Amino acid sequence: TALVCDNGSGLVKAGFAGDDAPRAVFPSIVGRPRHQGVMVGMGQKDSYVGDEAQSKRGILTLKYPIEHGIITNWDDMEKIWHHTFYNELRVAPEEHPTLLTEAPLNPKANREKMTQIMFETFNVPAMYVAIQAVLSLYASGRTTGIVLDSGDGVTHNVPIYEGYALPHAIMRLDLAGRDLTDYLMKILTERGYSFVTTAEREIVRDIKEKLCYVALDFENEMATAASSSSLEKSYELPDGQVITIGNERFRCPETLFQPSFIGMESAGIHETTYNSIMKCDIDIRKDLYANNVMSGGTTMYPGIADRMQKEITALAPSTMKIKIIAPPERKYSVWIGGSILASLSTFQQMWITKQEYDEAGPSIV
Amino acid sequence: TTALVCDNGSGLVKAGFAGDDAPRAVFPSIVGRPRHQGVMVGMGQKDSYVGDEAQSKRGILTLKYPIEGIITNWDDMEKIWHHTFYNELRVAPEEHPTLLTEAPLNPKANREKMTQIMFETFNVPAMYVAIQAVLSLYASGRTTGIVLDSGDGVTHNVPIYEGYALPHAIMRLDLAGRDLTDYLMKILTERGYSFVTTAEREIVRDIKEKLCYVALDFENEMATAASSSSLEKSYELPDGQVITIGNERFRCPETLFQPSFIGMESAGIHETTYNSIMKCDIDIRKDLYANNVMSGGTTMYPGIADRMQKEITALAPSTMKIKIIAPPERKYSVWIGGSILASLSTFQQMWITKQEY
Amino acid sequence: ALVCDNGSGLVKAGFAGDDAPRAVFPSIVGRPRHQGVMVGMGQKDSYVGDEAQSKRGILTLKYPIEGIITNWDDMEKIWHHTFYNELRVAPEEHPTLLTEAPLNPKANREKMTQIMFETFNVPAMYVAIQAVLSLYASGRTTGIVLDSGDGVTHNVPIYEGYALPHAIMRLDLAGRDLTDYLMKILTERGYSFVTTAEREIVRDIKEKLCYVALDFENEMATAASSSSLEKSYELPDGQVITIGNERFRCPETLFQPSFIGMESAGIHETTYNSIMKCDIDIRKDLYANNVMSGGTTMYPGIADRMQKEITALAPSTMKIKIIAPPERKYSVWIGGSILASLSTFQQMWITKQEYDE
Repeated sequence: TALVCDNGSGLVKAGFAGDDAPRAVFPSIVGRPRHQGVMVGMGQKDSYVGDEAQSKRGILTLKYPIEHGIITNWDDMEKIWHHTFYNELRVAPEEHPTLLTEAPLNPKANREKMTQIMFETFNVPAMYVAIQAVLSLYASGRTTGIVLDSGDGVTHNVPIYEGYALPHAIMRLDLAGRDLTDYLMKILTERGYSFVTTAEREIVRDIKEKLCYVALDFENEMATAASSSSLEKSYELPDGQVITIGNERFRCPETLFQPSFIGMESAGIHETTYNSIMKCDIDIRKDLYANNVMSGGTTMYPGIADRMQKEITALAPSTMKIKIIAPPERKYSVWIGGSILASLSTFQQMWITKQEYDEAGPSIV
Repeated sequence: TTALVCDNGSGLVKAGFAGDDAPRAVFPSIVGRPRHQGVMVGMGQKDSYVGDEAQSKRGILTLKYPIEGIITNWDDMEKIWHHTFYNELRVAPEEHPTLLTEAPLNPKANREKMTQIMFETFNVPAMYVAIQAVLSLYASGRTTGIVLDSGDGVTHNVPIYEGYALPHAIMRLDLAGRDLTDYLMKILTERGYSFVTTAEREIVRDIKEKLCYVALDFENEMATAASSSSLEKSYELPDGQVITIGNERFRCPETLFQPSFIGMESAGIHETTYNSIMKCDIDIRKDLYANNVMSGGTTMYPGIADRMQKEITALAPSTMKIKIIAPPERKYSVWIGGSILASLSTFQQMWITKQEY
Repeated sequence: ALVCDNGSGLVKAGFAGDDAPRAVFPSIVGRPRHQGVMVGMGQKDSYVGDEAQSKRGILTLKYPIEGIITNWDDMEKIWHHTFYNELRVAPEEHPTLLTEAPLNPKANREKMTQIMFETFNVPAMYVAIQAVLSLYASGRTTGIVLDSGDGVTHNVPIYEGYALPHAIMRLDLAGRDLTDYLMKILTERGYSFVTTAEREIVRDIKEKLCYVALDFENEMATAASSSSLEKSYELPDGQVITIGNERFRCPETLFQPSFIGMESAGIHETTYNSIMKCDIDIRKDLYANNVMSGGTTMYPGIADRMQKEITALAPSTMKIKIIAPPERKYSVWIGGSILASLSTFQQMWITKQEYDE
């Protein structure tokens, strides 16, 4: 078949057209040496990518080619695709049409660079670049809906109508899956104990993906912390230090509603949905209010939907009913709807071919 | 009578009286409680000891530091605090108002029990317990700013405005002074040395005071050290041999910014400073950025100020005046604040007297 | 006397006599995170213009003026900042002129009349509609205006030194939205501009690169054909942008509000539509004399393009002339200073005694 890729800022999901579950999901990690040298038993490898880089640490810088939804480093991104084809999917690029996905606001310079490389460094027989929030809406079973794709580096509000993104309302706030982790670390160190230690990244994001929740009411909750141990959730770190975390458990994911909790100045995701849905025509605003879908990584947290709804209930005039659809698959949707779309028959004449590239070049994308 | 002030951290207590500008009893807040039956090479055998003699006792008494930036062990704290008003300060509690400082985030449960003990086990006629770095900014002569308070155990950022450190933005980092010594210790160990016991460890910490520095740029420094001898700063070890050290000198305290050298990823002292200034709201930021203030035993490190001038500017949008203020007094400024503040006539009616309690 | 031009973004002040405005600054005030009362301690007034931009609060950045002044406290605050901060004069001594937006509420003028005489104690105040003045910088009493400052574009008809409300067409566009559009499109060529410091870089780019191309379609094609529209600009830090189609996309926004996503008609549609609302015969003088003012008429090409559309929209025998001064950006003040200097007609200057009454 053909291949599909969600290149995250820190999670690349890959596979084919026609499967409902991603064939390969590795972090977008690029590991480069802190000095040329070796590790005993291995030699000097070209670079690191993904799990391999991460699960060792020591010897490397551990960068990322994508930040905030946009591709910033390019050489590294190519190294990752090299690790997606032969290394993850066990294929040669030239045999298999590839689909990769971009951020809703993604620069035309970025897209030209991407479709360039795919037909030069890789030489794939057909490619597509698709659009993160929009594909998630396809996986969400809808032509139309303002989606809230909070990946790893950003949320993205996008008023999709009839299978099209409306650009002038496409909001994006620079606080998400990543900024939310490091904040959870420092706040446990504020509390009690040295929550500082390199591996404790992955430890204190595992905490993030479980014990955290978006409190439905911060004012009630910060006080409830001081009333009852109810909120306190314990966690055995691998060393056996049964710790317990309390108000900070929310005080972290709440950053999306109050950006002041990390340090962005912007008003929060409720208001960024409201202020985009306003940049739409008064008419398409109702459907947006009925098909509002959360997507990506940072949408995981207990409460994040109802919190949104409540918030947009304050923000909405009395009549307008807000309806948030939390997807079961949410961290994968952008892959899912890509595959299914790429297998939809007619779409065979809706790829970018090697041929129209050797003719039109990057300017087709 | 006059009031007393006693600042507590994970390492050095400072005790004294109000009025004086300089702390009286600075000692290791170390107790030593008997491990088993053992006899000193000197003294016979006796119970728990606080201070320098406990360091010389090391193998007969188990040695605790009662404060890990928060009071962990309650009896041990009291053990010191008797040794303070009595063996150090040479006075009695009943005559004497006393101020104890504290590390900012201190849980309510600690504070309630702290009030109890000193009115009861000790019986001071009135007392106060007070937020450390606010008293540093005060000893710094300021209504505002942000202290980076870092010493033997815990490191802090307090964005202060008009009396208050912004609570939610008081950033803590538990990488501080012991973390630095035990790194500097491990480096030299790898090279073929080994301390462990008592004297040699302390020697390694003295080395930290004399040879160590944080350089502005770690990659240009990483280079020059490994290139040419300029940095090769010697020391005369108590056996005889000169340990020459060039790279390790700056390498050791770099753990404040790049903590990953020991193995720590949570946000470095610089990044914590950017994010406390941000973790507030938005206008007061300037006179936080322009009054980054250093206090505590660790901020003693040379070069550290020039480096933060880089380290904040890098992230802070161009038109913010970054200025790092660091007092010469710095290791005691929480006491120096606390004396003057205790002595304040204006503050008399805030001495919680033994009747209200 | 003085002249002090006020609006949703920029405020120009000086004396009657001078050719060019003495002080020009942003109408931004900050209002506190709620410490204090309206009458009580603390800086209600706070921070105006650059001082408020530099930090941004907390003291939340209330622009008071949307052409129409929404809330009168913040205007008082600016007017303090003008006479006392910007000019450094004595308001009691120096009769002030202030410049009002056509379709200001009459009650809004009453409050302007009051705050001047009461809090500022100015001996006499005058107030004049920004449009007729825009024509007095072009030497006329009569004519159709397209003012396009930083806030709201303005299609104002004038007969014999008076504006005709029934035609005065607003468009919620100018200057600001014009840069915040430019930010979205620079993003397409990598340059996601984001900070306020970057919006100051971006605003220089508007003036240097962005220009009202005579036609939209023939222009699009030349861009797509050939690089000649594209021109590199070096960013102050060291970088260089290149911009092509986008260069004219950015001013085109006046003619096409669908670009930003606004339900409102382009300046060509509104200019005309205001003149149709004019008297069937006076229309001739107005058409014959269109005067166009503001930071967003500074755009090169704008006069000929306006003239092209109005000729294609007005009858074959319609004698139209557009007028923009080379000093157009400031014209409300230049028009104002002439009036404020007109010492013979003087009794227009309603005094403190013509207010004691």
